[PDB]
Amino acid sequence: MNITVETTVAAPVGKVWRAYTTPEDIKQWNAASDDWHTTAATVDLREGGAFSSRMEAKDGSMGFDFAGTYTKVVENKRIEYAFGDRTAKVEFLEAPQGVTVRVSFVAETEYPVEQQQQGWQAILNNFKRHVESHLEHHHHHH
Repeated sequence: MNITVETTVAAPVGKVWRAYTTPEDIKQWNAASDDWHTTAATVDLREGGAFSSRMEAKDGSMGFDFAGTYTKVVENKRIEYAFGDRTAKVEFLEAPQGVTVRVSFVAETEYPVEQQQQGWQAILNNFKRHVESHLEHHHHHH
């Protein structure tokens, strides 16, 4: 069972790539909902590097650590990693309207597929907006 969740960000892949790899920005979007929030994020970007992001809920009970190893890293194109016993590949599809972040991951069948899918979809929605709100707009200057 493989779930594919995707969403198009109106920002260039150059920024999307770094927003998905920089721990400081990751902890800003690493949440399925506002009910969740990231306390800490350690991400080593390299083939053989590992990431561990701490997603905890503000309800006080729910909380877990999301850790995985980057087996294959293609800069500004595709991120193929294995998290625990599962594996997922994040592909950045370059569209004329922006970059479609396509995440195809292995999912259990004994677990509610919809729950897993919408969970990642919700995260993608948060990620999407974080990148699009990260787009600064001044009279150039910066």
